[PDB]
Amino acid sequence: HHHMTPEQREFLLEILAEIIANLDPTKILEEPLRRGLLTPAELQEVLDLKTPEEQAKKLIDFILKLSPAEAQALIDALRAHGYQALADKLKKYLPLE
Repeated sequence: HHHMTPEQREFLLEILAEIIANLDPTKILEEPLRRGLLTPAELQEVLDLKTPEEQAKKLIDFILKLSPAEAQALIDALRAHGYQALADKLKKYLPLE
């Protein structure tokens, strides 16, 4: 991934938490899940037993391993579920091409 500043990290974490507050991220992670980004059980562990902020801190590790097409799929999926602003914010702060 591209270098990230602390402000960028903070924003990316905030956006991931905001997505999680509104929408099960399983729904936007379709393509990366099909491509073995993490197992179903691993994603379940990330999402169970926590606030959206704590989930975001675990989820960011997988977000930063996305390929370019996987990152785009995630952004497209946010838009397809009705979240244009979050898709735009996520695309801005993702340190990926």
